[PDB]
Amino acid sequence: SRKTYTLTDYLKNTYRLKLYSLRWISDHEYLYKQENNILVFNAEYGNSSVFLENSTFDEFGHSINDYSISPDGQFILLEYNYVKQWRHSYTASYDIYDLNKRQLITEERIPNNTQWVTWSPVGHKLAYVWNNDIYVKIEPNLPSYRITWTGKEDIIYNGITDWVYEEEVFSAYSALWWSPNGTFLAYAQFNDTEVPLIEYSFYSDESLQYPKTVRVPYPKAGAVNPTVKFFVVNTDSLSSVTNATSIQITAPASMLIGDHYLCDVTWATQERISLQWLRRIQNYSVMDICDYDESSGRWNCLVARQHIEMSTTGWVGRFRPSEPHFTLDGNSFYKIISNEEGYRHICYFQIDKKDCTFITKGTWEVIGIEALTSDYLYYISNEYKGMPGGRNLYKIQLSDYTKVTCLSCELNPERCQYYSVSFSKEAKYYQLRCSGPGLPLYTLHSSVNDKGLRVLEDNSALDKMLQNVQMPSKKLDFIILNETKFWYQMILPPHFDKSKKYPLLLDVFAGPCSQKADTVFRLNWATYLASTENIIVASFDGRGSGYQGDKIMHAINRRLGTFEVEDQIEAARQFSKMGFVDNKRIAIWGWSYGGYVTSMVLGSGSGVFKCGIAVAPVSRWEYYDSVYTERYMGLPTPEDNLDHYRNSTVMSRAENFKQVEYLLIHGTADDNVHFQQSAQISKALVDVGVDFQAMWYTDEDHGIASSTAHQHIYTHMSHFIKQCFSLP
Amino acid sequence: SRKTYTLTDYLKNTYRLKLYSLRWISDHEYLYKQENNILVFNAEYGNSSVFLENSTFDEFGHSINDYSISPDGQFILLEYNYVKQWRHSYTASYDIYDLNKRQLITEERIPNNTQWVTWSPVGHKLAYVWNNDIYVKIEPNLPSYRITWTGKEDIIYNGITDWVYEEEVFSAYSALWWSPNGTFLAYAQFNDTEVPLIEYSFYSDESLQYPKTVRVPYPKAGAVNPTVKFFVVNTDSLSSVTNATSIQITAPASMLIGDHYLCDVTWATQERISLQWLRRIQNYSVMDICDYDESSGRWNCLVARQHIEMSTTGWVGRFRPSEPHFTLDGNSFYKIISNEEGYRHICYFQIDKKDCTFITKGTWEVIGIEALTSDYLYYISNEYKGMPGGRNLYKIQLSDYTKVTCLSCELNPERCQYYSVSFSKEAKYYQLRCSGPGLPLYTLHSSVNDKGLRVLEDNSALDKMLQNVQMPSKKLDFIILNETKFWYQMILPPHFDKSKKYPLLLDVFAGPCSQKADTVFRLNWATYLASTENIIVASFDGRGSGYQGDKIMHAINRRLGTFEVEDQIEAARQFSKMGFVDNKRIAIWGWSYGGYVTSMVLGSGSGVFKCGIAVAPVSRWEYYDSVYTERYMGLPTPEDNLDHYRNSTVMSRAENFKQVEYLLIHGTADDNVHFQQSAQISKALVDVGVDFQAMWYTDEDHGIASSTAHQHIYTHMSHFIKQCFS
Ligand SMILES: *[C@@H]1O[C@H](CO)[C@@H](O[C@H]2O[C@H](CO)[C@@H](O[C@@H]3O[C@H](CO)[C@@H](O)[C@H](O)[C@@H]3O)[C@H](O)[C@H]2NC(C)=O)[C@H](O)[C@H]1NC(C)=O
Ligand SMILES: *[C@@H]1O[C@H](CO)[C@@H](O[C@H]2O[C@H](CO)[C@@H](O[C@H]3O[C@H](CO)[C@@H](O)[C@H](O)[C@@H]3O)[C@H](O)[C@H]2NC(C)=O)[C@H](O)[C@H]1NC(C)=O
Ligand SMILES: *[C@H]1O[C@H](CO)[C@@H](O[C@@H]2O[C@H](CO)[C@@H](O[C@@H]3O[C@H](CO)[C@@H](O)[C@H](O)[C@@H]3O)[C@H](O)[C@H]2NC(C)=O)[C@H](O)[C@H]1NC(C)=O
Ligand SMILES: *[C@@H]1O[C@H](CO[C@@H]2O[C@@H](C)[C@@H](O)[C@@H](O)[C@@H]2O)[C@@H](O[C@@H]2O[C@H](CO)[C@@H](O)[C@H](O)[C@H]2NC(C)=O)[C@H](O)[C@H]1NC(C)=O
Ligand SMILES: *[C@@H]1O[C@H](CO[C@@H]2O[C@@H](C)[C@@H](O)[C@@H](O)[C@@H]2O)[C@@H](O[C@@H]2O[C@H](CO)[C@@H](O)[C@H](O)[C@H]2NC(C)=O)[C@H](O)[C@H]1NC(C)=O
Ligand SMILES: *[C@H]1O[C@H](CO[C@@H]2O[C@@H](C)[C@@H](O)[C@@H](O)[C@@H]2O)[C@@H](O[C@@H]2O[C@H](CO)[C@@H](O)[C@H](O)[C@H]2NC(C)=O)[C@H](O)[C@H]1NC(C)=O
Ligand SMILES: *[C@@H]1O[C@H](CO)[C@@H](O[C@@H]2O[C@H](CO)[C@@H](O)[C@H](O)[C@H]2NC(C)=O)[C@H](O)[C@H]1NC(C)=O
Ligand SMILES: *[C@@H]1O[C@H](CO)[C@@H](O[C@@H]2O[C@H](CO)[C@@H](O)[C@H](O)[C@H]2NC(C)=O)[C@H](O)[C@H]1NC(C)=O
Ligand SMILES: *[C@H]1O[C@H](CO)[C@@H](O[C@@H]2O[C@H](CO)[C@@H](O)[C@H](O)[C@H]2NC(C)=O)[C@H](O)[C@H]1NC(C)=O
Ligand SMILES: *[C@H]1O[C@H](CO)[C@@H](O[C@@H]2O[C@H](CO)[C@@H](O)[C@H](O)[C@H]2NC(C)=O)[C@H](O)[C@H]1NC(C)=O
Ligand SMILES: *[C@H]1O[C@H](CO)[C@@H](O[C@H]2O[C@H](CO)[C@@H](O)[C@H](O)[C@H]2NC(C)=O)[C@H](O)[C@H]1NC(C)=O
Ligand SMILES: *[C@@H]1O[C@H](CO)[C@@H](O)[C@H](O)[C@H]1NC(C)=O
Ligand SMILES: *[C@@H]1O[C@H](CO)[C@@H](O)[C@H](O)[C@H]1NC(C)=O
Ligand SMILES: *[C@@H]1O[C@H](CO)[C@@H](O)[C@H](O)[C@H]1NC(C)=O
Repeated sequence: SRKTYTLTDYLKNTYRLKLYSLRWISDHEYLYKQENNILVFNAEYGNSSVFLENSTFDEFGHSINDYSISPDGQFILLEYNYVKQWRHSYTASYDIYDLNKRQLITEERIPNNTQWVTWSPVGHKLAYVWNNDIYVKIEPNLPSYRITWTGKEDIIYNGITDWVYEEEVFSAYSALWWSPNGTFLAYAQFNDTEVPLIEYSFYSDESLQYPKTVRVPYPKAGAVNPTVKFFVVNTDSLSSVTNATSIQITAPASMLIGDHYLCDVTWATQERISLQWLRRIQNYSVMDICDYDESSGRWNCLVARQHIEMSTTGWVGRFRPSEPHFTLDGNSFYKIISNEEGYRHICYFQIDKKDCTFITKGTWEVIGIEALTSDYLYYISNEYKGMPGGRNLYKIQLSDYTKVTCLSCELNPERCQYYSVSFSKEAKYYQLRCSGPGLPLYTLHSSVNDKGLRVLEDNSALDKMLQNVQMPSKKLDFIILNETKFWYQMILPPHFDKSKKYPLLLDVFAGPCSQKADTVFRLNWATYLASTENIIVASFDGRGSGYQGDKIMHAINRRLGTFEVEDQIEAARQFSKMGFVDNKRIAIWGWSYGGYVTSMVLGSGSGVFKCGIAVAPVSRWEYYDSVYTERYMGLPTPEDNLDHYRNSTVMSRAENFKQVEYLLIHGTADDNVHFQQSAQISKALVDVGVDFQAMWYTDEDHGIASSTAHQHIYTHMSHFIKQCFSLP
Repeated sequence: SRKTYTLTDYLKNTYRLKLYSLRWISDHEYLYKQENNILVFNAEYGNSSVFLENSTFDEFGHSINDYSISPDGQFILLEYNYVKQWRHSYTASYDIYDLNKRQLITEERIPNNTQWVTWSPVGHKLAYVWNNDIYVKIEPNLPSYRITWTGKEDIIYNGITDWVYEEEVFSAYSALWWSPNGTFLAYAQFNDTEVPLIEYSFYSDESLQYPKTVRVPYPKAGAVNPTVKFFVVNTDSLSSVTNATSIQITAPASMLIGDHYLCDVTWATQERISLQWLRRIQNYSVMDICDYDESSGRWNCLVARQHIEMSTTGWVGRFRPSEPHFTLDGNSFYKIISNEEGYRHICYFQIDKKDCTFITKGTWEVIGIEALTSDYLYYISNEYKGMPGGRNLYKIQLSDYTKVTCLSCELNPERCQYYSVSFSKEAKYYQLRCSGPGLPLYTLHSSVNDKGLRVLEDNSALDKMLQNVQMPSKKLDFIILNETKFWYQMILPPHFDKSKKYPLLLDVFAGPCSQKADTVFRLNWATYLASTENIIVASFDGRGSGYQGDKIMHAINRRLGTFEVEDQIEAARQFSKMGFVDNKRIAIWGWSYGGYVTSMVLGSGSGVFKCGIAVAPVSRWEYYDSVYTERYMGLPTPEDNLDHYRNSTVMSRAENFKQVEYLLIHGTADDNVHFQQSAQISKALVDVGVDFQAMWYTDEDHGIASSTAHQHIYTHMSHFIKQCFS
């Protein structure tokens, strides 16, 4: 008896992981939305109270997609008519509800199709973007103040990023930053005038007679990049001057010498802001620390306060320069950077001193700085057990770096080895989120002694259900190649028997700084394959992978499509040597970068793989965006790295595909890795007469995440894999 | 016992059908192009001479893909730098070789990127279109006369057709008609200003960093159509210091009242031109007959002299109203029209008489009028043996309609039941072109006594090769669908045994006035499927088929996606019970309209078909072009036919696809049946949770005819079919 974890179970989300989403409104309380009623909790005792009743907005005439209470808790921003755009961006309508009088504001309302809205960090001021222009509202019911007039569709962006800045630089749509108390409003401006447009059809609903053409300013490798400008305006002078001037903070000269980017902006104090810039050739980065000059009204950035951060073996940062964490007085800060041993650690900076002081160990890395107090600095790292795929919360004593404590390592070592954290406004409390290898466990803690106040969610319900199913196991481990260890993970079928030979599916990504082997617990396609189809699903983090030091991460610098690819092939060999793998049924599949690698492997001539599936794959780097691509590949010019750009394409290996069963899949509306990329792969396979399978997904983007589409692609892929392994 | 006809044989064109493409230059001679040269032949005796050896341009610096000899014989138009556009259209570079001096003309040459060129009908005058404007050269080496100045890319077309006129009306890129003696240059003008544009991406060569977007004025059902104007310019009058004057021929008022089309242009004499207009609602057309007036310089089209052709059961014409054949004095004419019973026959008209006189009749139809002499009217029909799928040349005595003679029926009955013809200028000689059921046979004859002069090409070489391969056979027969009989054909495997059970594949098209069951000999995919895979490939012509009368053809009027799909299923149903047909293994595939019908059948819930393949199918008529779609469906408005437009989509049948194995294929650069159509089919199947097989072909259009793609798609489809059949 006891059934297995079926494809339907996966697709219908029968076994759901319960979460405990919380939102800190103060240093002592947080909000917890219950799909109907949003109540506020007292961290100290856990007692609750309804903050906004379930029916408070019925008869609104619109479904509320999200709420956003202002800092002073006097107003709430109701978000509706949501319409996704790219990964983070989206458009929608907004209404402000006065809580002080249980009244909805019906005057000077925020425009329909607003692109972005943000409360000031204090009070209830509003700053929003509409038609690529920035507007500011001092009072919710009063007329807005326009800040920019240069806004222009697909050409000029004020307060919001263009496409590449959203996805690759800021991993965020917003391009404006309120100062801590809300006096100043800093924002960036992007000019995509000279940037080539990506164009693709969008079919929409059946009812559309003529397909629509989507055109998005998008710089492909080597193409013209958007240009950027930074401004700071004083919102306290809006109601006094009629057209408040936006002060521009330019340079650095070392940056203005050529193409560059604005990669980070964080306020240190009420009158101090830091700006990090990056050269197009991303091996050089510069941080400026500018102070408001009350006399000149301008913003000066002393060169003595300018910090250079470069890299000789690769690019700066994992995906971009590290973010700074200033001490309360804004005179010093903490930033993760790779030490002399190529390992990423926290080092302490003084704004006017160029040499920083490292405060963390060695053979492991700090993942991120989570909180800073007058006493300790809280951060997450993978030091525990020397497991690069594990994650824990530590705290180091600011006065004595030799004093480091792990607040999560021992809470429940068997069930929890991967943690994320969420502190209260002042770090008085913090929620710990354990995500594996056991079922997600959420707990609340007071920072005084790190005492565990209580368990917010332990997924006991789920646990009961899963004991009624032949669930698969997960093995996380390492192999040693060229005297260096490389981690991998396998999702073993129930009742694993090392004596039997199993068909293995190599789940891959292998992009720079990626990590596919961890302690995270997951209920996904692989879960079904192992549980029901008795298939071993493995992942391997080879050269180029991250969180293990630059020696490994920078291994593929300027050489994408090589080691990373070879290591996945070697991994299959290594897994075969373990004796429980069927040499005749080894498959491989990936998505995005995983698709690129899968494809490169499939067309490698290394007869290891029988079949493979590539989803939304990159086929040639000259087709992908500039920021991401050039970071690892440099420029596609003959004086730079053009040769390797051309030698690392998937099309150039078309002939080799005659010896493997291939399945190419791609959404036609993919704005990230354009359908074009697969379009050229199919065409190349056609030119050399190689048969293969294909599937396009109309109007789906890079995520192919529509409910029906999601279920269709996995259902389709299962058939392919089953057939390739002669199952069931 | 010998090899079979394999997929490679087909894809590689191992067994190639020989042809005899001649071009009549007079009433007595013709040109015969070859690989290394061009010869002139004497029809009377068969003797010939070398006109030029091509080696005349061994050092032209360009690869010529076509030659065009002035009717004069004095000049050769050399077409190179070919660049295909749509079905008939394309651009190209041109050079003119003066045969009198045997030298290339160096001055005033034709502009590169010329969209169209045509010699006048008699001398050596040239009319060409460049950048949407018309130009005329009176002498090959002389400066051109700018006829029009309004041309504008994608907006105004002078002398060439827009996408929809090229494809659905004139079946040609040309929109200019020289008068018989080359005095007048008639031409149409198209305004697409308000016509919506279909847009799609073209990826090009791997080296292209950014995909380019193709946009082309294309009216989908109910959209804003391009408007048209007609003009006539006297080429003997054009000055050089003055802009050429173009007289316009407008109306009819019964046409200007609403949307309409110019569907036919036919000169009657040196000074009389006829024009046929069709209302957007294609069940009413009017023919104007206009004569030039020297004193006023205008062209007058006397009312009363116009003829109305309308239909009450459907649309007018098979695809459009037929072309008129005017007598020598242009005072009368013959033209095919639908008689009272719905059959198409030849009707005799007097330019100023309202009713005409049918000179043919019966339950069969005249396919087309091929030649007219004071003595006879030569035409092709399917009267012989009552086989709608057969074609023979006949001649009817203009003095006594009782005397009709079949000129080809008996030449070789066993080998030939399908002919086409090519008469000399004045119909003194004619070339018969047999295309089935046996190997193609080309013969030359003389009209005086209908003597079989000589055999031009008998495909004897090919016949010797095929005798060494196990070729399949073809059975043409019919079934009775309550009262009426409907024809079908089956490509049968070698050594067919009615005792053995074979898998059947229903090859379908079934569009209005289509014919898939005929006596033509074909070397195609089905040949391989039957020859090598022993698969019976059938085809059926049900309600909607052509060449059998309006009762059959107009049955699907305003009702596409109904009777023709149901009948396709009825047929399959009866084939399955035949005994030598494995009812558990019946497939179905088609292209374009066939794709649509295949998809409609597969989503009908018949349970008759196991699997099916749809290539570049139409999914919903609102996505197809206006001229074709509207002709049968009317307008997609609630006052008209919107309801049926909505009830006849493929997506509406998604849920039914769960019971079958479907393969969807479509070229991404399809300008005809937009990739959009299959994108909407896949999306609807996904939304209903139906798994299917798919395959796109980047940068391939409606023909998916690039050499590699052609091979790939058939290779892909073959695997799919045998997989389904095993
Ligand atoms: C609030 O102040 C803004 C800062 O100057 C002002 O910016 C714009 O000012 C003018 C007006 O649109 C723009 O146009 C200029 O026109 C001259 C004359 O043709 C050109 O020589 C010049 O190159 C430019 O085109 C400016 O481009 C623009 N300046 C900036 C920095 O944005 C706002 O218009 C103003 N708002 C209001 C309502 O007055
Ligand atoms: C091709 O066909 C066009 C109409 O489809 C001709 O044009 C005419 O039609 C437009 C409206 O569609 C009229 O108005 C235009 O101008 C006004 C003001 O600039 C705009 O508000 C409006 O939207 C249109 O853009 C024009 O008045 C009318 N043209 C003329 C000259 O009156 C066009 O002329 C025709 N070309 C040829 C060579 O036939
Ligand atoms: C962002 O970048 C674009 C350039 O990519 C800026 O456009 C450029 O603006 C200048 C204004 O100094 C234009 O110059 C002007 O040209 C006209 C002739 O067209 C001339 O008469 C004027 O004297 C002046 O020289 C320039 O043409 C234009 N270039 C392009 C490519 O459009 C744009 O202004 C910038 N936008 C913002 C808000 O920063
Ligand atoms: C949560 O409940 C407290 C009540 O605290 C009580 O006293 C503690 C010692 C402990 O025994 C708790 O379990 C008891 O419930 C509320 O605190 C009140 O807050 C208001 C201001 O909002 C303050 O003026 C009162 O003095 C507080 N009451 C007490 C007894 O000190 C708190 O507001 C509750 N919050 C929610 C969200 O329900
Ligand atoms: C084709 O042949 C004729 C001549 O053929 C001969 O004469 C016939 C009348 C008949 O008796 C045949 O058996 C003979 O073989 C050519 O006629 C000549 O044409 C040229 C002009 O082209 C003219 O100068 C001559 O006077 C004609 N002579 C005759 C006999 O009429 C004809 O030109 C040949 N055509 C080709 C394409 O070679
Ligand atoms: C049609 O073009 C050809 C080729 O010209 C080249 O391609 C064109 C598309 C355009 O980009 C030109 O600038 C290119 O030079 C013309 O033929 C000549 O070709 C020779 C080289 O073979 C070149 O030196 C000449 O400049 C070209 N043009 C002339 C008139 O000399 C051709 O002439 C063009 N059509 C006509 C009739 O002018
Ligand atoms: C013939 O007509 C054309 C178009 O009307 C004339 O060419 C235009 O002349 C005007 C006035 O000089 C220019 O602004 C245009 O640029 C010209 N070209 C076009 C396409 O409009 C031409 O001059 C006329 N020729 C004569 C002698 O009447
Ligand atoms: C030509 O087609 C038109 C439009 O389809 C026919 O007119 C319509 O006929 C129907 C009767 O079935 C009426 O309900 C409509 O009101 C008529 N008007 C229109 C334009 O919709 C017309 O009868 C046809 N002509 C012929 C000769 O059959
Ligand atoms: C927070 O904003 C500024 C940050 O410096 C605070 O200081 C005032 O800043 C303005 C600049 O526009 C100066 O002109 C004033 O003189 C500053 N005030 C003082 C104390 O000198 C400001 O006080 C803060 N505002 C709020 C609302 O907290
Ligand atoms: C071809 O046709 C044109 C027009 O029909 C002929 O031109 C006419 O010739 C007569 C002389 O018999 C004149 O009276 C007319 O004025 C001409 N009409 C026009 C508009 O040109 C032309 O001569 C014919 N070509 C030949 C050589 O027969
Ligand atoms: C970061 O990498 C770039 C690679 O372009 C280096 O750029 C230049 O300097 C190299 C050696 O100093 C040369 O080998 C490169 O050719 C040159 N770049 C170009 C386009 O010619 C840069 O020095 C590196 N930065 C550091 C400090 O290592
Ligand atoms: C937003 O759009 C709706 C519907 O068109 C309209 O009723 C409403 O007034 C609009 N609100 C604003 C802020 O324009
Ligand atoms: C040794 O090199 C790398 C490690 O440096 C290892 O992954 C690889 O498999 C070995 N051989 C080669 C040439 O890749
Ligand atoms: C007659 O045949 C047609 C098509 O062959 C079919 O649709 C119909 O049901 C049959 N009987 C009647 C009464 O129409």
